[PDB]
Amino acid sequence: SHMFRKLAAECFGTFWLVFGGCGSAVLAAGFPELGIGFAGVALAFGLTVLTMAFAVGHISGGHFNPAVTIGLWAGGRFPAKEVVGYVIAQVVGGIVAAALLYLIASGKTGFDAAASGFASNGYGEHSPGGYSMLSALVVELVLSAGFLLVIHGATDKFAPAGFAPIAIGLALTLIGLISIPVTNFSVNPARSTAVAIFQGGWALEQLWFFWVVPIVGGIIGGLIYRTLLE
Amino acid sequence: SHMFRKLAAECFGTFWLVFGGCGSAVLAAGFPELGIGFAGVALAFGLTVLTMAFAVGHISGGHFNPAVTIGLWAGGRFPAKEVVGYVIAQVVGGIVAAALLYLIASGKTGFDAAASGFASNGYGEHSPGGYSMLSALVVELVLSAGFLLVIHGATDKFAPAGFAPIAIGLALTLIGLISIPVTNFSVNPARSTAVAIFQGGWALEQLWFFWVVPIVGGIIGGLIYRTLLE
Amino acid sequence: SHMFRKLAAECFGTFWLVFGGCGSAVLAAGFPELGIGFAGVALAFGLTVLTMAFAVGHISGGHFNPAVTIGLWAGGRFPAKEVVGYVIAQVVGGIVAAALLYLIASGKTGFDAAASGFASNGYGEHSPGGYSMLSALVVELVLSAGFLLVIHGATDKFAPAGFAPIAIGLALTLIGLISIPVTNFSVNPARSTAVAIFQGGWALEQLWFFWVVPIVGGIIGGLIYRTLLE
Amino acid sequence: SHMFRKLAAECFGTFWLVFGGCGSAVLAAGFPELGIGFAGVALAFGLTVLTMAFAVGHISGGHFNPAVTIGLWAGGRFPAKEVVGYVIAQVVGGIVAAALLYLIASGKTGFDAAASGFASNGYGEHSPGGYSMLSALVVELVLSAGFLLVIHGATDKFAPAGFAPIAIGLALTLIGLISIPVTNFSVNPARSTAVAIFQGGWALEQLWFFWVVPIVGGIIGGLIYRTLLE
Ligand SMILES: CCCCCCCCO[C@@H]1O[C@H](CO)[C@@H](O)[C@H](O)[C@H]1O
Ligand SMILES: CCCCCCCCO[C@@H]1O[C@H](CO)[C@@H](O)[C@H](O)[C@H]1O
Ligand SMILES: CCCCCCCCO[C@@H]1O[C@H](CO)[C@@H](O)[C@H](O)[C@H]1O
Ligand SMILES: CCCCCCCCO[C@@H]1O[C@H](CO)[C@@H](O)[C@H](O)[C@H]1O
Ligand SMILES: CCCCCCCCO[C@@H]1O[C@H](CO)[C@@H](O)[C@H](O)[C@H]1O
Ligand SMILES: CCCCCCCCO[C@@H]1O[C@H](CO)[C@@H](O)[C@H](O)[C@H]1O
Ligand SMILES: CCCCCCCCO[C@@H]1O[C@H](CO)[C@@H](O)[C@H](O)[C@H]1O
Ligand SMILES: CCCCCCCCO[C@@H]1O[C@H](CO)[C@@H](O)[C@H](O)[C@H]1O
Ligand SMILES: CCCCCCCCO[C@@H]1O[C@H](CO)[C@@H](O)[C@H](O)[C@H]1O
Ligand SMILES: CCCCCCCCO[C@@H]1O[C@H](CO)[C@@H](O)[C@H](O)[C@H]1O
Ligand SMILES: CCCCCCCCO[C@@H]1O[C@H](CO)[C@@H](O)[C@H](O)[C@H]1O
Ligand SMILES: CCCCCCCCO[C@@H]1O[C@H](CO)[C@@H](O)[C@H](O)[C@H]1O
Repeated sequence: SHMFRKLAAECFGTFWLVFGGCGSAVLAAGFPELGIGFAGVALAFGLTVLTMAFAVGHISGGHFNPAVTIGLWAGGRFPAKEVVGYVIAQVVGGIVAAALLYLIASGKTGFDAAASGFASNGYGEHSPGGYSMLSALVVELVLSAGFLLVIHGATDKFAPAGFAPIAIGLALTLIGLISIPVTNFSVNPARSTAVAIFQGGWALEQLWFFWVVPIVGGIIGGLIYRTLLE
Repeated sequence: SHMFRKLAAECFGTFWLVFGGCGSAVLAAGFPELGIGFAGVALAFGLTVLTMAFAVGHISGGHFNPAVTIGLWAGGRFPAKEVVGYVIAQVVGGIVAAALLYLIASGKTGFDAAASGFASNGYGEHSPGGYSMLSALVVELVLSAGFLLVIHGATDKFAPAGFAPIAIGLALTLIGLISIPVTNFSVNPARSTAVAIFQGGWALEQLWFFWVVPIVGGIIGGLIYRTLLE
Repeated sequence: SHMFRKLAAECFGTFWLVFGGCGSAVLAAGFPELGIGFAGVALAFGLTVLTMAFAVGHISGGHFNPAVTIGLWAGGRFPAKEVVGYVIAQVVGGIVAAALLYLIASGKTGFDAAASGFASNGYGEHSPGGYSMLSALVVELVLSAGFLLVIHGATDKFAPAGFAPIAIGLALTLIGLISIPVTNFSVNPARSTAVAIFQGGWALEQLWFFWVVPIVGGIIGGLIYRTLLE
Repeated sequence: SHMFRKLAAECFGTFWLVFGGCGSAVLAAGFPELGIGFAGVALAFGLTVLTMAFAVGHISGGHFNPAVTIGLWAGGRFPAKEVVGYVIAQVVGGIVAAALLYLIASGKTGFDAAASGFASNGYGEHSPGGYSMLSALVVELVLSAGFLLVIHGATDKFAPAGFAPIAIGLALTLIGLISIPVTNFSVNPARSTAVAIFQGGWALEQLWFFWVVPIVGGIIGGLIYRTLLE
């Protein structure tokens, strides 16, 4: 390969994840009477990873998420020296998606990124269901770890080949089905950053949480698989 | 093979796509209280491609969509000389499905293709959610491109064999989960043409949009995979 | 094998299909506020076939449906001399499921098989959405044929191995997403017979329709694949 | 392997099953207007098994359920001498998940495990839909058996390799789509025990039912496959 091809793969991948997951949230989740709800948004997120893990996993590894890249580092599956590049690529790709999404959302009368939240992640006063900071920590930490345990397990040498995109993408949908009401569903700092920039207020103030927690969580997940299961 | 067998495969395939996707929209999406919604219609579309990509992909390649055929051309995966045949086959198959659908829908009191839209694609005044022409362009262009990037990636030499119908069909569902509110969900000019003919007014007047945009989009998608990822 | 093992497989399979599909309809579809709707029932039907096609397909072929058995006969994939046995096994298995379902449904105050329809298939006055006999014919005929075209295609020599239960089971879900409002969703005479016996009135009077149409449809589907695609 | 690695795999697996299935029920099922419903909870349960069967099935066998372990024993697929260890591991993992879930749920004003039921399984007066003890028996018994018949079938020597997590996990979703209204959906004594401890009243009093029935059911399922199908 070239590192170029993979960075491009991680960029387009993460663009897809934010464009489709958050796009479904901003455009479709709450459409009157026929809209897709939390379940639909959780399905869309998972499908973005399933579809691009099959399309470009064989190029980059198909992370699309800085907590994945860093957790694969910690699990001994990914070299330290490529981490930063992946993370930049992921972040940039997400930003470009959020931008196009914002443009799309603006073509409907009454749109307002700041007031609606633009699908940004938050806790306490900004949890969709009114959950505390501690509820948000526990849920992003466990779900992050489990996501990474699934990613390690499903790509294990002895895991039957080819199925990983289904396991990994459906694991993200599951995570969505649990967590939207607590944090508006992250486990991914590039996904949180992308839309926080356009929400423009509280989302930027809590954004640090959705860097630290999902990463510590993904590190833990990696360490669990490597030291206890592999 | 014979070119006959494949054209038949592309025809039946596209018939299935319109009969099931648009059929679910016209018959089931809005059924009171128990109807399937946008999420259900997005699932049905994706399943039509998943199921016929597994059934007849090994015959024709399983495009079922003129933007797919033309994007595979641009991506260097499909010969120029078979394009037109595929596109005619796709269009004809879709028309026959729309016709049977119209017959089916007419067996219920109060049906009216023109007033309900017969699941036709539109923008501005005819976007289901009131989105502008520019919102519609950006969304059909990005989603078209991404669809084709997924189709190229998932059928890459190095993509694990056999899984492509799942990636491709679920990618279409994802696209549905995002876009119904903006354009009533196209990325497919045969799907747009099929029902526009029976809607019979505005749908025919905007039909040109849902030829040009999804194609330019599918070309871009192909060019991205070929020049930057493959 | 023994013919015993396969008949048992076809019996348990069809029991599963009726117990889960119709069970989900009678127990869960319309539960206030949280019930699963037409989409949920369509998913359950498809999952019964996906799960038992993986569990016992390698024994019997995994038909679970007299229109499948007879359409595989017509498509040249299944010997005439085993048809009747399969069909009896399928019918018996469905009846035993309907019976247990009726017992389960009766443990809730107010249950009434005859008035609710017990998820029976009907047309005209007994179509859930008020569709005519002709709308019901066209929809059961097309969907039956397509189901059988998918079953033939997905189990073709050149179809990648192992995936057929996913294609076939998801094809049934798709069929459910389209057709519930027209006929309450059949494409399967054992599924129609099972519950008609407990509905006990109109369902028995229209039951003949849901033998003839799905079969003619499944025959057509088989003939299409064999003569035009294979 | 080490028995350690597998017990860890069964523990984390079952933790995932309770954290995600019951978590989705307690956090997301009934969220106003956008919540995921019974269908969403049934999807989440199934996805927990699909995702961890792919991640750790190759280590432990991926049971995550004492009725699975004991039914595989009865079906001649799993040695008597490892049963108890698995069952303890499963139970412990579920308890730790219920505990974290309770902590998470408590960060929202008005939460109350005892009054809401904390997603506990019950019958009669504690069936979500008002079903009798007999309705609950028949449904947990049939669904348990079928679950185990699917698990045996899908992991049969002659079942195509690698697909079992999809069959098994989707079988659990199906089971969820049928049974929530009757028993709040068990077929798993560790899943019932986990949350009963935090519900703290009636759930503990009926907990015995959701040990005995799912086990007798899973034994029957195993015996059916071994003696009649294999
Ligand atoms: C990988 C490159 C992106 C790094 C993520 C940026 C983390 C943002 O951190 C945020 O920014 C502000 C800093 O003054 C604080 O006010 C906020 O409370 C905090 O959320
Ligand atoms: C990779 C890009 C990361 C961007 C992180 C920027 C952190 C923004 O920080 C935010 O700045 C805003 C005004 O400029 C204010 O509304 C907030 O109070 C402040 O926390
Ligand atoms: C990687 C992005 C920054 C992570 C720093 C870890 C510790 C930060 O700690 C937090 O920083 C917040 C934002 O400024 C403060 O508002 C909080 O009081 C503080 O607890
Ligand atoms: C592949 C064969 C089908 C070609 C697609 C036809 C494109 C239709 O183009 C349409 O038709 C009219 C032309 O006068 C215009 O009035 C409409 O505004 C335009 O949508
Ligand atoms: C492959 C078949 C493509 C059919 C495209 C036909 C373009 C139709 O064009 C339409 O004709 C209608 C009346 O005849 C009018 O209602 C519209 O104003 C006009 O744009
Ligand atoms: C392939 C089908 C036609 C594509 C032509 C590309 C440029 C068309 O351009 C458009 O044509 C519309 C329909 O007539 C006009 O109404 C619009 O003003 C015009 O912008
Ligand atoms: C495979 C064995 C089962 C055969 C299916 C039975 C078809 C039932 O046929 C039915 O029965 C009655 C016959 O007098 C008629 O009154 C009904 O209108 C007709 O639906
Ligand atoms: C395999 C079993 C098939 C059973 C088909 C039986 C056909 C029943 O036929 C029905 O009998 C009922 C009363 O007995 C009446 O309500 C109906 O008018 C009559 O059509
Ligand atoms: C396989 C089950 C019977 C199929 C017979 C095919 C032709 C039946 O024909 C139909 O029979 C109905 C039921 O008696 C009558 O009520 C209808 O008038 C008649 O059209
Ligand atoms: C594998 C280790 C856990 C065993 C499961 C415990 C079964 C609980 O059994 C319960 O406990 C009480 C006993 O006095 C009774 O009052 C309850 O009615 C009964 O549900
Ligand atoms: C593996 C752990 C299994 C725990 C099973 C414990 C059985 C509890 O039993 C319950 O005790 C409660 C008060 O302590 C009472 O509310 C109930 O009446 C009683 O049945
Ligand atoms: C494995 C957990 C205990 C299973 C014992 C099987 C028979 C129990 O039997 C039941 O025990 C209940 C709980 O105490 C009583 O309340 C019921 O009356 C009794 O029928």
